[PDB]
Amino acid sequence: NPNYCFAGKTSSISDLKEVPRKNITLIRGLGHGAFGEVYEGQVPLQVAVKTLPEVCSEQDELDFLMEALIISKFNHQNIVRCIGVSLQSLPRFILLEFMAGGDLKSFLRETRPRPSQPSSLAMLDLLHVARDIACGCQYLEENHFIHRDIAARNCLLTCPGPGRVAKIGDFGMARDIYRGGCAMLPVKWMPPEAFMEGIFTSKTDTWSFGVLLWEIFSLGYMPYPSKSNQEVLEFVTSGGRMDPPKNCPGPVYRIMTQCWQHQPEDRPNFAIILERIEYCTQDPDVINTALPIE
Ligand SMILES: C[C@@H](Oc1cc(-c2cnn(C3CCNCC3)c2)cnc1N)c1c(Cl)ccc(F)c1Cl
Repeated sequence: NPNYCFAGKTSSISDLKEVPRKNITLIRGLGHGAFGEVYEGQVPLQVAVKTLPEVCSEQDELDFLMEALIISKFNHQNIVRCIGVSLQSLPRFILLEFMAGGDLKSFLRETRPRPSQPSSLAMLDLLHVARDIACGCQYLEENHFIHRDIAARNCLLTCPGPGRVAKIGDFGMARDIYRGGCAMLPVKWMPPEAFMEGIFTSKTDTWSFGVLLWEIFSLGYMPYPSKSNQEVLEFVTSGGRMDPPKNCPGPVYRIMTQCWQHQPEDRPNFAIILERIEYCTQDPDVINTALPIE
């Protein structure tokens, strides 16, 4: 059985909190991802249940185990908690903190201000989401963990409404690399040295965070509109960068462009990103900027 090391500690399958299967009830499907389903469940403690298909390979089993180990070892408010696992019954379960707001990409697209919902979201709401995820990324950075796939689709919200907290929720790329296909690489979130040399550092996540920022302030658009993966690879390698999202304040766009510096040594670490986001939240001209109404 595989081991996992995070910070200054090694953990094993035996360290996962096994929840008796009898104590777990499935309530509803949540839109089941790639390999395996996700359910809202109860243990009463409300959870999201990630399932492993009973029809899977040996490597699928180990991948599922590793994902459980990875998430169970984090301790930060902006990373989704693992309640426990049910690995001794089939299908195997990982039990996560239930984030009623769903994933960030879907939330942004569904919560875009509209003539019907005129003030569904404001600039400060967006800055608070960015700050939350940046605080999660800083925790990973200071613990030497490279996420490799920072993107809106991999972030979750505790709730739809005003008190929402954003958290990093998926660690599948990090799990794969820990031990594939070109077409499955998130190239639109990757810096030049990552997709060219396969070099990953904390500054990898900085670049990806810049792309997340664009997703957030565009309110859920796909990065590099109209461009394919190869077109983006060539665009970005040649120095090309995205334009500001519609109505994006200059101070916010400036953070994106600093995250997208060609040389990793020229990009900010997450402490600096957090400082700059906090300064944007203080600037009335930023937070008084109206978001576009679809
Ligand atoms: C594995 C799965 O986990 C969760 C999904 C959800 C979720 C998905 N959809 N919804 C809807 C529930 C009804 N209201 C709208 C959101 C909630 C909540 N908490 C989770 N821990 C998940 C998904 Cl499905 C997508 C992105 C992620 F980063 C993660 Cl980590």
